[PDB]
Amino acid sequence: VDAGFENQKELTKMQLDNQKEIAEMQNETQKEIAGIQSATSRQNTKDQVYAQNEMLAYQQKESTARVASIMENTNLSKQQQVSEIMRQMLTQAQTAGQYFTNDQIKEMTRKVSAEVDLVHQQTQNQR
Amino acid sequence: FENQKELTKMQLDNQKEIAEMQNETQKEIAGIQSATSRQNTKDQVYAQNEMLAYQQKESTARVASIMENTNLSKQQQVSEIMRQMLTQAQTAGQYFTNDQIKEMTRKVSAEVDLVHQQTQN
Amino acid sequence: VDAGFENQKELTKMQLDNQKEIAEMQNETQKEIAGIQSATSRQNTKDQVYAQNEMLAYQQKESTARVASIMENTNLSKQQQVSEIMRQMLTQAQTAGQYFTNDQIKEMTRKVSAEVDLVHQQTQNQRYG
Amino acid sequence: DAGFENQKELTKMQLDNQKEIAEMQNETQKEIAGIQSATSRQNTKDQVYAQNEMLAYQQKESTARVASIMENTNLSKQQQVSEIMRQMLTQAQTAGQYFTNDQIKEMTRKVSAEVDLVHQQTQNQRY
Amino acid sequence: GFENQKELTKMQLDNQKEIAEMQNETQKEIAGIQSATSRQNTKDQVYAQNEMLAYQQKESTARVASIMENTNLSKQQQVSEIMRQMLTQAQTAGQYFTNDQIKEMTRKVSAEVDLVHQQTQN
Amino acid sequence: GFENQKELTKMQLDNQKEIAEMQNETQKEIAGIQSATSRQNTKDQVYAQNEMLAYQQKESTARVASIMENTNLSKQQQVSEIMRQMLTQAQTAGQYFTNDQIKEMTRKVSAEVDLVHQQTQN
Amino acid sequence: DAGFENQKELTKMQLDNQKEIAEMQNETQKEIAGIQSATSRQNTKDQVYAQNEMLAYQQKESTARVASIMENTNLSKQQQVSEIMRQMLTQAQTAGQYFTNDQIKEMTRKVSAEVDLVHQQTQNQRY
Amino acid sequence: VDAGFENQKELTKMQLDNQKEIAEMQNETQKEIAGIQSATSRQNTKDQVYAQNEMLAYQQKESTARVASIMENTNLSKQQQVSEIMRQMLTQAQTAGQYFTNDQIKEMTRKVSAEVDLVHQQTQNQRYG
Amino acid sequence: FENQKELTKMQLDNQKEIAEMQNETQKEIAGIQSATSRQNTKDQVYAQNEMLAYQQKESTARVASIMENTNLSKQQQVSEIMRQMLTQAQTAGQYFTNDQIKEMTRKVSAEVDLVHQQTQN
Amino acid sequence: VDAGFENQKELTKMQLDNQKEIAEMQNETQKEIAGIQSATSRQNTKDQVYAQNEMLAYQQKESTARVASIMENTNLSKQQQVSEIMRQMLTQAQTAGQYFTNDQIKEMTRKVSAEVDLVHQQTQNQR
Repeated sequence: VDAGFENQKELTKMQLDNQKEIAEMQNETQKEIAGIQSATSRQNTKDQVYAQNEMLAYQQKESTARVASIMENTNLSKQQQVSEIMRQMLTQAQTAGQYFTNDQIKEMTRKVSAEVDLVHQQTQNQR
Repeated sequence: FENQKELTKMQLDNQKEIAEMQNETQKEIAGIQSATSRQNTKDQVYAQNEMLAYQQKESTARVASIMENTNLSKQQQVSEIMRQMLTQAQTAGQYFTNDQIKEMTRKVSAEVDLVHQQTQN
Repeated sequence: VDAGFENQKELTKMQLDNQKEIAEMQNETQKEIAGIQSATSRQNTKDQVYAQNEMLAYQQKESTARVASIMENTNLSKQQQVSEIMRQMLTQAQTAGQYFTNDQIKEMTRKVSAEVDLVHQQTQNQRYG
Repeated sequence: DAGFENQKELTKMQLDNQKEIAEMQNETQKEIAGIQSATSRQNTKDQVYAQNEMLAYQQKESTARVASIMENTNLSKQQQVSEIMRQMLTQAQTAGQYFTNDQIKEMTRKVSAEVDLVHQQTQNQRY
Repeated sequence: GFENQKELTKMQLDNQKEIAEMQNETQKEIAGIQSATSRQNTKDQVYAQNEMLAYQQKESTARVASIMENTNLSKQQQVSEIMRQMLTQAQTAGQYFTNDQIKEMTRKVSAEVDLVHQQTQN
Repeated sequence: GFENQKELTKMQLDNQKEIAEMQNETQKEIAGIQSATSRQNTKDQVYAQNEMLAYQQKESTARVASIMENTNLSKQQQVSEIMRQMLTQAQTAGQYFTNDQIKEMTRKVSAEVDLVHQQTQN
Repeated sequence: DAGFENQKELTKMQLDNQKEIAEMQNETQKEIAGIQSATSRQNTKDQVYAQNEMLAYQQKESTARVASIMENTNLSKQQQVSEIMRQMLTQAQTAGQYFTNDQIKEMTRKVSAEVDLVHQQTQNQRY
Repeated sequence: VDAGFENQKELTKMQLDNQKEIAEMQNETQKEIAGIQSATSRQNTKDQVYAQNEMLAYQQKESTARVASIMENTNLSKQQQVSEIMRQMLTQAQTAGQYFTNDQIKEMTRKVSAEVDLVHQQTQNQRYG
Repeated sequence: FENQKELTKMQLDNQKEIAEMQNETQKEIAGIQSATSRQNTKDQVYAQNEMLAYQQKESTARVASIMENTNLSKQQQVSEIMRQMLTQAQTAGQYFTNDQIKEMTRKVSAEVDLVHQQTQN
Repeated sequence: VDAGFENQKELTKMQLDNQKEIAEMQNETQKEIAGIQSATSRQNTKDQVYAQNEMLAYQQKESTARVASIMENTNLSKQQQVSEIMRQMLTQAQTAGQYFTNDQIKEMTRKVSAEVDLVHQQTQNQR
């Protein structure tokens, strides 16, 4: 029952328990630090995303409103196409009319010239 | 066995004291780093956060305006329909006008002959 | 009071205090480095956000101005809707008018035609006399 | 050698202490990693939340825009036809304007002649 | 003899510290290098935004004055829409009275057709 | 005796390795955790862009067809500008001839003034 | 104790070796840091080059835009005045349209009466 | 061949090879971890650039279409310049015409005035008879 | 003194061999990291690089168009000047027309009296 | 001249030179690695900035062109303001004219009514 070696087995035990307690303290410190880091990272993220989340409800209502308006633009476009077709038909009638008006202009020109000769001869005859 | 246990105990109490103050320093430094991170983040998001409310009431105003454009568009669709009908009537009228133009041309021609023969006299 | 133990307690203390003073100087170096780092990071961020913070007030009064203009656009749009409705009624009246006018055009054509016959007649009477 | 058993035993105390220390350091590293992972996942979800929430709105607005764009295309085609009709009306009208230029000149001669007649009348009535 | 334990030990202990001192000094100089670098990078990075700030501000002020004038114009356009609504109502009533006139004038043209015909028939 | 040096040494040597083995295994598990996390973050991040891709593509295709029709319309508008240039030249010559007519018609109105006056004077 | 001098000397060999090693490791850390610094500076300059080169262009374009914006403001004021003038023209025209409505009705009575006259003429000429 | 040296050469080799095999296993762990990291980073980036690469071809034909439209806008703008020049000439002719027309307006005013006198005269002659 | 120097020499040759293969591994791992960084960067800049040329010829087209807008604007300034002059002439004409409107009103009034007295007869 | 201690001073020297050579090898390795990192970082940066630099010359010419166009818009705006003033004056003249036209419309209405009475009495008198 060796007293000197039991003494060595008290010394050694003191050293190893010192080592272990230290290792635990360092581990506790590291976990504590990671907790601080994680909480800071989370708080930074929440702070960053605040703006975009609030804006979010507003952006959704604007988009829904825009959809209704865009669909009405699509309908206006369909009506405008119908209007274009009708107006094409009016333009075709007006084109034919301008040609007939052209023929008439020439006839009216001959008439004016003849009236010129008439007024000339009246003027001679009064003179 | 007491003096040697004591040489030991001083070695270990030192070791432990170094480790405590090392850990202490590590926690301090993370404290500084956290405080700096939080503060930078705040200063960064300051502007977007300050613009929030302006952007919101501007968006709401825009919603009201867009809805009024939707209403104007519906009225315009109706107007296109009214104008479609007016245009059909005007096209038929242009065709009748075409015939009138031709009769009027014959009339003008005939008036030319009668001016002519008026001019001898 | 045995010489060995006390003299190697001396020897041991020399080492324990050298390692403690080494560790203290190390910690001091760590905290200083961290201070320099933090100050750098802060000054960086301030320098980064200067412009956006500066533009803030301008952006706000411009936004408020735009709101007033948008609301007036809304009001104008309402007035235009009323104008569209009145103009629809005018157009409807004008369409009916164009139809009545179409019939008038045909009657006038008949008239011109009859006047042509009259002019030919006058011409022929002039020739005949 | 029942004696060296003792020297071995202190040594066994030393190795076991070493490994339970190492194992606790390992479990610590693992726990830290898991904290960091949960934090990173949470940050990401908080970050992508807004864009994910706008998705459906953006898609339905895009579908509305596609329909409108296609109707604009149809209108563009009708307008091309209208431009063509109108090129022809313009052609007819240019020809008419040239015939009208000749008519303007003849009508001017007529007005001139009427001036001569009115002058003669005035002269006859004055003396 | 022991005193020379106390010389060897000192030599070891002090070499330890002088080494640690050189190492700390190195750490600090490296940090200073990195800090200076980081600060200068930031200056280089923010130069352009800072130099554009004043232009952006005065442009924003100009835009504000313009936006306010557009607001005033919109109010004037609203009043104009109102005046024009009244003109359009009056024109609609005018078109209805005109519709009746068109019908009477047609009747007149028809009767004139009969007159011209009868004048040629005799 | 020495053989038991060769037992103590082995016990130390093998404890060394079993410790190193537990440590490597820990390293690998940590890396796997980080990798999985990183990959899943990326999936979460790219979800929306990926889900919008198809809408963006078909919208782009629609826009292309529309842009091409605008190009065709622009060509038609150019031709229209040309036709209208010719009409405008003709109208300018017409305005010059009309200018002369205006002067003659004024002379006529003046003479008619003298006629009406002389008719009232007697 | 000229003997322990020897034991000291091996020890001196050991400390000096330790420090020249440490010093070379230090100079190495410094050199690495300087490489990293020059690299970071170069990257930054290469990065900001484009924006710095666009600066002057953006500024002069902004000055041009300011001048244009201010002229738009002046035009807006003139247009406000034009809207006002035109409100008044429109007012005058609305009043005119009401007087014209009464005129339209009287002219209709006249046309009607002329129809009665033409009819009577036709009747007299027919029988 | 002395027992001490050889037996502690044995003892020493046990340690040197334990530390070499420890280091080898460590390196192996390092390289594996690095492989996993690299594969993760690559797969991440691919996953990140998928969309932009997908949109590439669409963006290119849209850009080419826009180029054709812009060039046609350029051509149209040239035609509009020519139209502006012709219309300037028409406007100049119309301005001269408005001035001649102004004088005609004044002469017509004089005429109406004279006609008023004539109508009063006719009225008075009707009363007088 | 040879056997002990040899126990030593084996210890140190081991030490050195571990260090060589440790360094070797470090260089290998940096090789992997570099290759991964270069490859990611390439894949990242692929799209912007592929769009480069399209963006350039589109920009050039835009330059030509903008320059034509500048020319059209100059012509429009001239047109505004022509229209300014036409407008002044039209305003003077409107004033002369105003006087004519008033004479024509007096004339119409006088014609009213003469219609009246024509109606007894 | 102690041979055994000179022997210790050959052993020790071998150990310390081993240590030093190793430290140098590790340093050389670390510098090599930093060289690899720096070159990769530089190549990544150049690759990244390629696009924006090329674009840069094109962006500068577009901006210069835009400046010329914006300045011409400013000039057009000044002319349009002059045009607005002239048109205000025309609108004022036209407003006065519409009022005079209003008075005339009333007079014309009285005249038409009187012509109605006249045509009525002619129709009675032919009957």
